This record gives sequence, structure tokens and C-alpha cells, in this order.
Amino acid sequence: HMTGPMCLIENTNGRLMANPEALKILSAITQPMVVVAIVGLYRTGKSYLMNKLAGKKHTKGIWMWCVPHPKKPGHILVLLDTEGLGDVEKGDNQNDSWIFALAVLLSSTFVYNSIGTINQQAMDQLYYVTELTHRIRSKSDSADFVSFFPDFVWTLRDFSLDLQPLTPDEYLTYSLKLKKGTSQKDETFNLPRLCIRKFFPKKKCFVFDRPVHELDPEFVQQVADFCSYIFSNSKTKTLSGGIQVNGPRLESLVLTYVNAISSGDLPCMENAVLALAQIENSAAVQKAIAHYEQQMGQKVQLPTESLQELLDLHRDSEREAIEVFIRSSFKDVDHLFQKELAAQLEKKRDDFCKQNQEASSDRCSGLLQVIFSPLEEEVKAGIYSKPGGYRLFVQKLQDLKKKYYEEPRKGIQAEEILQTYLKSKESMTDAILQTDQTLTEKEKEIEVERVKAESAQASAKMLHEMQRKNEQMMEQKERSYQEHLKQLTEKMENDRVQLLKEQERTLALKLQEQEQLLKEGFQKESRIMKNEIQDLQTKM
Repeated sequence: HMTGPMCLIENTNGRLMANPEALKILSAITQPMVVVAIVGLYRTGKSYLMNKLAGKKHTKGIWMWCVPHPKKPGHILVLLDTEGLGDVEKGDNQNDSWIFALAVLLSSTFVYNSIGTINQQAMDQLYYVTELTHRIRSKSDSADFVSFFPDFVWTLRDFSLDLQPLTPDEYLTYSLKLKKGTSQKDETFNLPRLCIRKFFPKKKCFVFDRPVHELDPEFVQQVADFCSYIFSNSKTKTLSGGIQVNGPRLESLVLTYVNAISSGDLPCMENAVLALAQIENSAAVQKAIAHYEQQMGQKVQLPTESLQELLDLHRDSEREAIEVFIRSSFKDVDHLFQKELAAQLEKKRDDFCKQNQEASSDRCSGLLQVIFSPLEEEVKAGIYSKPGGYRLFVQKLQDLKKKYYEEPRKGIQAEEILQTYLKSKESMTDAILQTDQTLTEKEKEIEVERVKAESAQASAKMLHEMQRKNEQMMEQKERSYQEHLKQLTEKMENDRVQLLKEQERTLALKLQEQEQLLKEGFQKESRIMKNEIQDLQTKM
């Protein structure tokens, strides 16, 4: 696997470049990923935390380190590390805010590292958080941030304070309290705190003692308690609709967000999802058609006994093909991909019906030759050109028709093939009749009429069967149309339920924060969040 971290998004002299070698690696990782970003200056020694998380034991931008997840089988742990952030203020530091924002968009958990305590200097260095509303777009809207942002973790290295009397989380909570008053310096003080409190769904704080002065036990145990928390609490990275992010999906997100920035636009979460949808829905149609071809290829043997047998085989294969498509697609705006699939499946049906007709014709035409050729040679030899020859011919003929009808699985063309054959021999048959000197004129007159009636009956049947087939085709067409709608409607219902669950989650989180601000007496901010809550509830 990966021997060590690799640069994923390079940041050099003002341009952001997705490393093709890193993407290639991502494109091959099919398993779902838990993505943890480790952010901060080099001096923070966050590099140690990264090695511990990777289970282990310069070019700027975002480095990645993919390893199997230690506690989640079938999942990959993706560590994202910021290199050079705030470390080149006298050099090429023009992309620092973009790097911070990208770490937020790509992760499940966002670990921010700093040294000492949370003081004025600590907050100023975290100014990037106040630029998120200007560097990230939710809809194709910072109020939606909490619905997709990673959980926030603040690690304090070499914690100098001595804190229950005061736990780390309580320390962080107090550190995030706002200042009353409307002075400029106050708004400056409150901005980053408001951003942290309103943008991230969960917050967690960890403090660490100095490593040395082996390493001091307390430190080793704090790092262990940290890694354990991440291994057990960090969630699989997901996008709207509960889409779980794996390698190809992460690759897509990186390209979309980086291309957006390099194009002078803002990285947009909804756009990233729509881009992924174009790729995966196209693939879903292919997978569905492939499944259809496979099933029909193993279950269909032309000619079929009847048309209904063919239509029923197509009906089952089509139902399964649609299930495959529905399961593998998402955000099929205007249902364009499904409409394409429907068109392709209808063409498949028509082709199979044409082939079925051709196969039946071949089979019957062959049996016709095998069964009736002898009689044809007897007639030519003049075996029936004798007294009473007509009645021996008619009986022989009837016996052969019976044999023909007894042949198995002749297909839908059985009747048409035989009648067309008999029609062509009608003249030859009449000759034998009119030539048989043992029959009275009246008897011949009767025979001619019988054959005439028998023929009209036949044409009658074929006409009916032709109308019947047209009805069966129009029927199956309606069934297919209704089957596509049935499965789509079910999927949309499941999507509706999933979205509601997501919105209820967001609502509960916003209510908790909103009420806190209220109790803390921050009327203005509380009302602002009340407005955010109202917009959400209307949409719900």
C-alpha cells in the first residue's frame, strides 16, 4: 500500500495542482473512506499525531496518507495533512485560505492543532475560519455549512494550564463564548467564535503535555486517548443523500474543487455532487444494459413457443435491469439517464421480437420441406393421377398437416408459414380433384367449396392472431412504462425520507445553538439563527 504520505494538492508559487499520481491511487481505492484532516503550523508537531493515526512505528499543500482503517474493516482511513500553512508568510502564501477551505470540504473530521492555550494569538492564527463564507458555496448560504461540515477537533500541544473542575471540552466551550458590546474589536473577537460554533456539527478538545522532560507516560496516554477517539468516532465521509465517499468519488471532489478555484470560481458542494452524478449515472445505464443482455442471453432460445413467452422473459430482465440502474444512480436530474435506459431497453425488445419472427420462419420453412417434400415428389411422379387419386391425396395431406402441427416449438410463424404453403399448392390440388374420374360433378363442386371455406377460416384465424399480437405489444409497452415509474417513485420516496432525516439533524443542531445564544442573552445572533431555522423549516 502507501509507504508514506504523498502530495495530493500541491501549492507552489500561487497555483493549486492536483497530483495525478495521487489521484491514480485514489481511483483504485474502492472502499469507503473515513477522512481526517490534520491542520496547523509545522511547529505544532501535528506530524507526530499523523504518524500515530497512520499506525506508523518541502512541497506545500495537502498531503494524503491512505491506510486500512484499524477498527473499521472494509474501510480506508485517509489522513490529509496541511504542509506549509502559515509557514511561508514571506514567500508564496497566496493559497493558504484555499488550503484550509479544501481541508474542510474533503474531510469527515477536522483536527486543528496549536500550541499552549486558546488566547488572542491562537484565534488570530485561526483567521481562516472567518473566510469560509467567502470561499465555500453550498448551493448551485453559510447557513447550510453545518449539514455537511466535518466534526471539529482542537488539539492543544504543550498545554500550560492545569484544568469536573474543568475538562478540555469545557475549556473549549468557555473559550468560544462571545463578548457583549458592538465595538469593532469585539466583533473581531466574536467572528471566529461564531464561525466555529455555527459551522461545525460537533466540537471536541484534547490537551497534551510535553513529550519529554522514552517519552513521559502522560503524553503517550493522551496521544493514545486521541487516536482511540478518532478510530472510534470519526465517520465515513458522506455527501448529500448519504452517498459514501470512496477513492474515485474523492478523486472527483478534488478535481472539481481544484478546477473551480483554478477557474476563478468558488468550490461548490452541490456542483461536486452533480458532477459525480454525471459519471456514475452514465455508468449505471451501462451496468443495467449489461445485466439485461446477460439475462436475455441465458434465458432466451429463439424461436420461443409464443410471443407471450418472449415478452415475459423481456419483462423480468427489464425489471432487473431497472433495479440495477436505480441502485447505482443518484441525482438523475430531469430523469435523462433513465429515459435513455428506457429507450435502449425498448429497442432491445423490438430487436428480439424481429429475431424471434425470423427464427420461427426458418424453423417452420425447414420442417415444411422435410415433411412435405416426399408428397411433392409423389405428385410429380403422377402417383395421384389415377381413379380415386384425390381422396388418397387429401388423406395424405391431412396426415402431414397433423405431423407439422405436432412438431415442437415452431414459434409464432407456424400458421402463416403453413397456410402460405398450402395456398401455393391449391391449384395443384384442384387439378388432382378435377382429374379424378371417380367423383361426380356435384361432389367436386362440394369439395371445391369446402376447401374454399377451410381457407377463409384460416385467413380468419391469422387475422385475429395478428390483432392479438398487436394488443400484447401495446400491453407490454404500457407495463414497461409503468415499471420505470414504479421503481423511480420508490427511489424518490427513499430519497425524500433520507433528506428529511438530514434536515431534522440540522434543525436539532441549530436549535441547540440558537437557544444557547438566547440564554446567553445574545438576542441579535439568536434571532439570526432563528431566521436560519425558519428558512430550513419552510423547505422541510
